[PDB]
Amino acid sequence: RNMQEKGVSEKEILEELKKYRSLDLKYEDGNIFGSMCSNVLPITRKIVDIFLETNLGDPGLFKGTKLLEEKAVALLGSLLNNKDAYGHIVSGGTEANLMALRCIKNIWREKRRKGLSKNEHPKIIVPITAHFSFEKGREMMDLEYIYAPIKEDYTIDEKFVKDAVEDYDVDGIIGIAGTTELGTIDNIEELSKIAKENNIYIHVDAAFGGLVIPFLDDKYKKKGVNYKFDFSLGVDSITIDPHAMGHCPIPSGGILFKDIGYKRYLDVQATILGTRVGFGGACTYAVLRYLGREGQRKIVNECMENTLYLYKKLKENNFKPVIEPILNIVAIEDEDYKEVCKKLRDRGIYVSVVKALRIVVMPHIKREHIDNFIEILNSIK
Amino acid sequence: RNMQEKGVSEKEILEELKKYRSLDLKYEDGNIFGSMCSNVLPITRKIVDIFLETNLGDPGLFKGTKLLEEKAVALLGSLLNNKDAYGHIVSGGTEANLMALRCIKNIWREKRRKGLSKNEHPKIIVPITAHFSFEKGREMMDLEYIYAPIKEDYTIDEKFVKDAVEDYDVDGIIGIAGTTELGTIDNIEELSKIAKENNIYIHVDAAFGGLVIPFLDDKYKKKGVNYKFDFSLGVDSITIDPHAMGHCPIPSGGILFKDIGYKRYLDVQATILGTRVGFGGACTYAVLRYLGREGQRKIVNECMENTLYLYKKLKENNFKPVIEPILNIVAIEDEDYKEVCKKLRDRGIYVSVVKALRIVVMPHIKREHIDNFIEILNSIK
Ligand SMILES: Cc1ncc(COP(=O)(O)O)c(C=O)c1O
Ligand SMILES: Cc1ncc(COP(=O)(O)O)c(C=O)c1O
Ligand SMILES: [N+]
Ligand SMILES: [N+]
Repeated sequence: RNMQEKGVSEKEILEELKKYRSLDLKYEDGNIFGSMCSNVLPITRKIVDIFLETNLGDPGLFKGTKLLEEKAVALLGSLLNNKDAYGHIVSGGTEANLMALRCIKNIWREKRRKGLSKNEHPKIIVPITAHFSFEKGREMMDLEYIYAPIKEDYTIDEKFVKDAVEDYDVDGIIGIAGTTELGTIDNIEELSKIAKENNIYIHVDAAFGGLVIPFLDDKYKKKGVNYKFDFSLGVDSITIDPHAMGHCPIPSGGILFKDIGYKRYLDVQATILGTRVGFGGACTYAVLRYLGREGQRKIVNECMENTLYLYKKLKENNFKPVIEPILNIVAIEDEDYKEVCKKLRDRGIYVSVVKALRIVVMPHIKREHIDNFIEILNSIK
Repeated sequence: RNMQEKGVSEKEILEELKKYRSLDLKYEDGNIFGSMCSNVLPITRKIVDIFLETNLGDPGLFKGTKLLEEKAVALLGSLLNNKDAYGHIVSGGTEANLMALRCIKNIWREKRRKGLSKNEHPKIIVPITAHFSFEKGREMMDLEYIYAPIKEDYTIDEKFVKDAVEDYDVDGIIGIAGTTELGTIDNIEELSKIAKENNIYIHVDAAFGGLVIPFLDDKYKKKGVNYKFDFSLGVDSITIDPHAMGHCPIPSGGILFKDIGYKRYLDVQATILGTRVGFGGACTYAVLRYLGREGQRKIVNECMENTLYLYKKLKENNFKPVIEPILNIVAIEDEDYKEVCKKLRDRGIYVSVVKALRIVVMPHIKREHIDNFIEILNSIK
């Protein structure tokens, strides 16, 4: 516990660390059911080693690692239908969302300096399903949120947004492509039309869904759900995280803006962090190149196959999924959800907690794990 | 540049990445003279591999990695004379400073809710030598800074601070233990007395110096410079970064608060980031344990030996250091500093840019590199 005068040997400290690591869960062990992280693609371990001693906070010293960040951003942009995107491979979806909020706020500041806004703080429409990073941004940056309600399918009420934009002077709209709790997809196409018609910035949070939705086989797509979310809709920015469904090591988050014109509104380097990893960009570029669309499609639809297997097994055992799954996320309605979560923990099953248990069917979740999960859950009931 | 349907082999993508890495500089090659990062302790590469698939954003899944973060914080706290510190191993000094600012701001908010502050925004005294992360915080969080001037020795003017605290209602004071440009140490002892006597929060930015100052041999300490900066002075928080002079891989920053009572003012998890590495805490704990005070002392004073060698060689060659060095940082006065920096770049010497060139004598800078540097600089002149 205290700092010591004398050092210890490598063998002593590594065996201590391994003892602590043995207290952790591991993704591959059939314990973790409620996380949007998973095992990294094995090749990334080598890449992390190669790029460990780089720093994208000083890109003039690491020109190649900086180029690889630009290439990673370009590949994500291509996936999102935008060959001119301006962006960064940042620390995660939180920093990405915070940077989009900073941009929204600085567009507002410029208006305020010209007398073109009656808002004393940026006014941003945010669905109540938004990830907590949006609350961190509100709290830090003194934003005013207009919380948008959700419809029966748990997607943002587009008519509310349109009415609010008519009633109020609005500085930004947030839409979510893959909500944290349920994996639902807001109607970005309609939100983007509202935004374009009213000259309002729109940010899409695709932290999770951005690397799932473009790869979904048709049999997993649902009638009447719109899967369009990217720059083909003319949106201003998109968060999309390789360390979620991109199989990249933390920290690998992504923020893309429609073009380089947005960079000036990130002025105070454009990232929140200063000193920052170079291996995230290298891993993001390398994994997307190594897999190609074919390899990512295979992984995404394997997860969707296991998601629909879990959904089927749940109904067969008389459990009530909140919704038919859209992405590789299923939630189980339960009034005793807190106690059931604890009882599951006691038996080696870690879900997250909507009066529901959330299951994220990442690539580490296999059929045998779902079978084991159902068996344990029945026993609890 | 575009996303492709077909993937590529591991050999193809690794050889592409290695070609980009070959465009980077490497710390050990005698090129990088102006960075506060350096080579990591080799043992950390193994630790990164062991802890790569952990996430301190979900510490209930990684109990051992979470304990190692707590142990890392405790070892830093012990080094800083505080066995009860509450803190986190975060992404860097920027996030650490931003968290201290959030705490300052939320203490102010509570006062505002009670009518105990006439300030419409937190008012914080910040020396003009402060790192740019403080500007990021100001810009995001709408802080009001009272910029404190520096004295002839480039440390904060304590009389200005005292006068300002008498004149104004002040919500926070920043002092720097190891300035970014010159490595100077503010008079934290006096600033802490002012702060305590007036019930003002004081944050110490020891991002760089926190892992240098406690290890300085007496022959490097200068008469009349006060080296006291830590919790023995009763300060409220300290930033201290293992990925600077702790030889830990990015991301390994540190933020410590005086006790657990500060955690409530970080409420909106207490970090800015969500999903976040677990290997920083493991590396921080392991490196401090592996080295002990003896091993870190050896490294710090080796750097100081090379710093004073560089200082001596500069004067012998008629160059004008800005100051006699305090930490392992020397700056060279030069009116043509921009052009000289570019000419140095062209010859393989990368310094940073006070009309001066900044040299940070990290552990990768050896005597032969300083000799080579002086030779090249003379030739330019
Ligand atoms: C929709 C969404 N956005 C953003 C985030 C934040 O991502 P991170 O934890 O990488 O900061 C989350 C994390 O899962 C999320 O679900
Ligand atoms: C004094 C000081 N504080 C904070 C920082 C920010 O640290 P980071 O780049 O790790 O965010 C710097 C970086 O060197 C610094 O010099
Ligand atoms: N998680
Ligand atoms: N640097």
